[PDB]
Amino acid sequence: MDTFVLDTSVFTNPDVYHQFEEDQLGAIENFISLASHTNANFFMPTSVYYEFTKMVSLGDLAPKFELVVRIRSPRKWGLMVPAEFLYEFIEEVRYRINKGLRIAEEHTKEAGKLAEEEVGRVVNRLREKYREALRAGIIDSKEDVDVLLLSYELDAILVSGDEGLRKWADRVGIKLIDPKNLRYIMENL
Amino acid sequence: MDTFVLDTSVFTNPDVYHQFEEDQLGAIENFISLASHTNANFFMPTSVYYEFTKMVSLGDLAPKFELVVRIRSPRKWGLMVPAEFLYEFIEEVRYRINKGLRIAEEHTKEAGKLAEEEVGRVVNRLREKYREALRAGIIDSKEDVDVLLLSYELDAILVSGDEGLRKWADRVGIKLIDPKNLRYIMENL
Amino acid sequence: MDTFVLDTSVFTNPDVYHQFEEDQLGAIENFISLASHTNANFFMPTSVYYEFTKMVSLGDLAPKFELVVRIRSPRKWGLMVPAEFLYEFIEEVRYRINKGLRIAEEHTKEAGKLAEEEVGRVVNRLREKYREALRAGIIDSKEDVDVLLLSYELDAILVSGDEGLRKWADRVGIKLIDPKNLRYIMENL
Amino acid sequence: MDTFVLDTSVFTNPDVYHQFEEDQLGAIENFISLASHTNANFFMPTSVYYEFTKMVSLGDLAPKFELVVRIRSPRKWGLMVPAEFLYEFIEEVRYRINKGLRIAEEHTKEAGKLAEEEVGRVVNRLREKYREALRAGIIDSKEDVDVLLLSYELDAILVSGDEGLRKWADRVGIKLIDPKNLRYIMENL
Amino acid sequence: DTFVLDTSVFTNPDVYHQFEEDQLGAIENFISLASHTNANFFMPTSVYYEFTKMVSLGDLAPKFELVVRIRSPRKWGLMVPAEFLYEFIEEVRYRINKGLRIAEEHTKEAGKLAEEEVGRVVNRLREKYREALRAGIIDSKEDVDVLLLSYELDAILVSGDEGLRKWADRVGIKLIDPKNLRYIMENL
RNA sequence: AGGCGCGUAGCUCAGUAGGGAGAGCGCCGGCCCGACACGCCGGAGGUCGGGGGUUCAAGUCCCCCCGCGCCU
Ligand SMILES: [Mg+2]
Ligand SMILES: [Mg+2]
Ligand SMILES: [Mg+2]
Ligand SMILES: [Mg+2]
Repeated sequence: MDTFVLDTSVFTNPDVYHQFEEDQLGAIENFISLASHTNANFFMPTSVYYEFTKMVSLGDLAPKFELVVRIRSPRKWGLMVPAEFLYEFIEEVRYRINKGLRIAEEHTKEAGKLAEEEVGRVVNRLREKYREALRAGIIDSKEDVDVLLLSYELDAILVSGDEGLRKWADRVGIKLIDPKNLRYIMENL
Repeated sequence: MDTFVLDTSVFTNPDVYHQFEEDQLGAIENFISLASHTNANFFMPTSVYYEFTKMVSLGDLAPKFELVVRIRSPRKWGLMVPAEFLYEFIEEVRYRINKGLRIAEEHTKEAGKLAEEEVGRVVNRLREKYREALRAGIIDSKEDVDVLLLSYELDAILVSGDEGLRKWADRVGIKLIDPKNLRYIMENL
Repeated sequence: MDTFVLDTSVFTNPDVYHQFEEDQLGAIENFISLASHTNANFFMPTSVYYEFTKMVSLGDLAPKFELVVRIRSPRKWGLMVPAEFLYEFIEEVRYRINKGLRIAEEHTKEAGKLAEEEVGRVVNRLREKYREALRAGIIDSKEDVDVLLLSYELDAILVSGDEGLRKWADRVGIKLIDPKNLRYIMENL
Repeated sequence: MDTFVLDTSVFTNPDVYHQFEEDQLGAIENFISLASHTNANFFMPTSVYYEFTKMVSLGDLAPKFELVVRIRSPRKWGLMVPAEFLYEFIEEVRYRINKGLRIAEEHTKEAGKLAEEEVGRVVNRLREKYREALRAGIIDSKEDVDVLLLSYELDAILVSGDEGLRKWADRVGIKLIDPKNLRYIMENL
Repeated sequence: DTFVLDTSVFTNPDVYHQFEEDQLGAIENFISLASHTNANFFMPTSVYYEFTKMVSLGDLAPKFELVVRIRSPRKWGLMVPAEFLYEFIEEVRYRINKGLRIAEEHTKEAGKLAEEEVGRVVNRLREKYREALRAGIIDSKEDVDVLLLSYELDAILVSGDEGLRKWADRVGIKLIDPKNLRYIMENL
């Protein structure tokens, strides 16, 4: 009766998969072993599926995981989204673009007075700061769009460990859940 | 009747408005005089007009401009956009973000081998590279969305000296035009 | 009241445009002069316009052509075509694919017996046979699909000098016309 | 509850049926014996069954094969397809046709400087290159279209060793699964 | 699973040779087997009429109607695609032209023999007309009655004919092999 | 219907805990001879096949594309 759209952050972010076990290949295995007793459907987008399988390495786990989870792409030709989504997204992207320029300038001035020493450390700091400024708390990849559209079309409960995905998911129409509560709600059902 | 949607680039880009007259204000006056005798309608989004008035010294010409040209706002509440548009936009945004990160890394590495003096030239080059990498060939401001939605809603010919605006207007099916042929079109309509 | 989607062949095939004038750079001028008095709407796809302006040195006439004709791209995100248009198209392509392989083998055998000094004639014959066996009587380019969809969604009268496109336009229900009587139709409308 | 639409590649490709037994007849017999206990419905297009029976000699297997697998053709009279699918198919087909024409031109040149000796191996190389250039990675038959349409209509899990079929099925939103996992699914469901 | 029976199942010798080599024990064997298999057997009531006229069945009709079910398709609540009529019209026109050609050929061939061997010529014309206008196509209303009973019940059509399986495949209906009917019934 | 492997100077390759882009050869200067050469100083020689990603650092680690060969 209930459908759950899954994202790779469930099996990637440490804070969310610790419900089952304190190990990636143990938490995934425990999720597999008990999801077969749940009276619910599980759906994962196709793009995020191989994104997941290229991040984590599975042995005798891909067969069972494909058995319990139905991989399927959204039907991205009959789906429509409001024009207010585009406005907010483009304004947020423009706001975050200017912030990246400031960080780049600050790091190019900081490294401009070090005289060829510890420049690598400045680059390491710049990478983290720029990535956090540009790709944190927002939808950044087409995989997030795929998850959003699958949740929209299928009218399911989105289970995502991210933070920017939940914001836009609740923005459009999607019902969400706390990923820390998966092992309880999905066990009771 | 023929309806046109104007943009800032018509009076901003010199290559566009040189068909009227060499100087900006003279070209705008020529455009006003020609449009006062043309059997056609002209529109411009409210935010686009706001940025036009605060960028150009529109003195003694604002009354005539508001006379010939009608300033409107897109009705975003009753407008919907395809999902593939958002998909392509997000993919392009991610690609440009990666390009900007590469440019920032290159410029910070360059500035680390040049000591505390002459850093300003490196910063200026970093700005002129990052802005062109992240804002050329794509819709970046919320006024471009206003131009796109007003043209898509009024079924009007879009006039714009930009290149990303035309690129993303061909993606939705908006009638376009060459900005340098506008004058000859207005003298025969 | 009447919409006429145009194709490149109208200005490319000598027999089609001889109804206007004997020269390709004079027939277009006559068409623009006549279409300025016709009580009908004209349309050409964006890609078709790009291809037409690339194969013809449109100088001093492009403003006149854009004054009369409307350049617009189809909104293919909503249109649904029947599966029978795709099933009965895939078989034709596969049948033509096997024909090209036989032609290539025949020409390789024919070039292997002369063995010298005449490979150019064999190459030219292979080019012509391959082109006529895979690009004759069927829709091949993506511009033809653009014309088809623009005529379908606008419910317009297709005016194309092709035969491979006019045959598949009938398969959808598009009001086809004979391209050699465009001038008489325009002169009375 | 679950539905599986099979393709000929499941029993033809050695890398797929080796999970059953190292023998085509043995693999088919093992699949038939195992499918009699699983809680799933298997379907195959009629045009695909024709090709399957024309490539394998089934003795005492076809009566057993018809026991488990329900042969049925797609009901294509009421199955709309997206218009952008046709656009991608046309552009990719044109790309591959252009790629094969130059392959044929290269091979006729290579055979035109070798005399009447060793022409057969050149012809064989031309055949292999033409096949892999114009057929690999694309939908190239009406059997594949039947599998895709049947899977779309019944909302089933598409099983097929062909990768072009899966790649073009992902564009429509069909539940795709890895063929090599198929066996493990059957003893689990 | 539900099947749809036809006259050709019990009239064509190659079809009922699975049960017995006699068209009065094949039906008995089919009834005995169907009294054990877990399946539903349906046949249109317009098809059961032909099964009773062309075949004289006695002491077996009670068993048959006990183990088989008879119903007519509810054609008042059914729809047919519009391109079915196009294919049917084209095939009918082509077959009509072929039949006219055959009739002309058989008239010209007998116009040379004057009054001699006319009966054999007429018999040959009968056979040619039958095999050129009533083979490989739906011709009677008892064929549409089989097509619409499986289109509406989602059943596996069982028929020894060839013109039934050419148009049953054109509207997406399951198609069993008529010679294997005994085996699957044994396993179901 | 697929799986295995290779792409590094004028040619054929050695190249990895990621911390050089070189060589056996061809060979213009060189040594080497009264004398281009032999043993023997070395010029010159780059798309590490093309795009990206992760790292202070990529021929190396990770994905896509192109080309050349072996097994079904
Ligand atoms: Mg992701
Ligand atoms: Mg064309
Ligand atoms: Mg195939
Ligand atoms: Mg196939």
